[PDB]
Amino acid sequence: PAFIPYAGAQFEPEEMLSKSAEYYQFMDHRRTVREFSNRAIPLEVIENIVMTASTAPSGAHKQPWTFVVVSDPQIKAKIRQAAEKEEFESDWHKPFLEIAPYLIVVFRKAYDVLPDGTQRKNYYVQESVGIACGFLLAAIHQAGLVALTHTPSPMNFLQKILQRPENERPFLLVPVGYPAEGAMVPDLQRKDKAAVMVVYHH
Amino acid sequence: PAFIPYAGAQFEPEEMLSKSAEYYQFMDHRRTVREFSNRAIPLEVIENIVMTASTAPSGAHKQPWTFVVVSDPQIKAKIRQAAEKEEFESHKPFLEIAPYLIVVFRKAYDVLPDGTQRKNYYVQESVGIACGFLLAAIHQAGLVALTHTPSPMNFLQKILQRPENERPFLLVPVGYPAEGAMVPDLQRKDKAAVMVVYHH
Ligand SMILES: Cc1cc2nc3c(=O)[nH]c(=O)nc-3n(C[C@H](O)[C@H](O)[C@H](O)COP(=O)(O)O)c2cc1C
Ligand SMILES: Cc1cc2nc3c(=O)[nH]c(=O)nc-3n(C[C@H](O)[C@H](O)[C@H](O)COP(=O)(O)O)c2cc1C
Repeated sequence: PAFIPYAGAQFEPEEMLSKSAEYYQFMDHRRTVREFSNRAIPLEVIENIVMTASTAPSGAHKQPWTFVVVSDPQIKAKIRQAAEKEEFESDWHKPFLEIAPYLIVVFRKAYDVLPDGTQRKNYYVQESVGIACGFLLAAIHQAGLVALTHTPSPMNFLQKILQRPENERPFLLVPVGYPAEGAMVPDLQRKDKAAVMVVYHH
Repeated sequence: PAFIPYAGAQFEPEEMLSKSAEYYQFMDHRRTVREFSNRAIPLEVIENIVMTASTAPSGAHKQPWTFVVVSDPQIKAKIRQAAEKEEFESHKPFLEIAPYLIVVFRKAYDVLPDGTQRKNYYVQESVGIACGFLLAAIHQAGLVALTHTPSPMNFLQKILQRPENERPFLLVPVGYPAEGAMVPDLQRKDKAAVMVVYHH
């Protein structure tokens, strides 16, 4: 139950504007990419990126998440086929799950498990893990990499093949890597502030 | 349905190591602050922060979120009261002190002009991610925040006058930190406790 003074670099309202403005333009350049280069990336980059995600706030500091980093070609092949076969039942074509150097499979912990077997339930897990995934993608973009935020599909396969315990569930599938040379993204337009931001003034 | 070549910077692995490490340590310095300063912040600062959050990915590009920014000391004080009464069942000065409350709402669905309801996809995680970008933007701006439960939901829904398709997702005061701002001496999990790596 110790305490420490907050060590945070703050800036005058002037420097806060350029910071917030420049950062918005930087993040606005981020786009979901679905065509990856199989170019190699040092694991330490991914480790830092995952670690950067783990710095996110969490309900009661539980940090109820497990980041399963996957570079093994055989596992990625298994996961791909499972994803294609599940989406095939209703593109379903998903070569990016094998071609991307790393699959970051995010799991959410509904509860922690202690040595004595008892279960200490976590709080606001969906929110906490979601925020961490936000930090993940923000870090991926900071590294100069691209990603494909993807549904954790199929959940049961991902659960087994990664051998994660029953307290955990797949939250998000995130292939990561360089973009392909001929990579293209859809000409999408993001909502303007009038459509997303309501303001109650004095 | 047009298409654009991806326009993004590429670094060598080493320049990636640097930036990935440089960004981790910067983000490690972020802490939940519960003691705020009443120092006024330009509305435009938080406008950028909210739009930064809005650049987040979303299921089917629906962007199912509404960021309700509250500076009105009167509504901030009413939100404070109801929050305390709710948490009383078993204390929140920051909800008034912080110059802004960013109440994030999630949209279960969109309502078309013809009154039809077009359902959204993976709203919880989409908005959660967006809230991640929000806190990243806040930290980038040298500001601090208190990620907080959206309680009570019915009250926040009513007083902020949001439609049925929306529900409170998170409440976050935003502002400068207090002078003698103390944070709990917490220690984050290490690589071993949160990261499982499958090599070849
Ligand atoms: C929770 C979530 C799940 C997603 N699942 C998929 C998916 O299964 N397949 C896919 O191609 N894209 C998926 N996406 C990516 C979105 O379609 C994409 O972010 C959206 O089209 C907007 O594009 P942008 O992120 O580049 O701005 C997902 C995004 C989110 C946030
Ligand atoms: C989804 C979510 C809900 C939270 N709700 C509260 C809350 O209701 N009250 C509070 O004091 N802190 C709340 N927090 C903040 C956490 O308690 C805090 O982030 C945690 O103690 C770890 O501290 P850190 O974020 O500085 O690393 C919440 C955080 C998250 C992610």
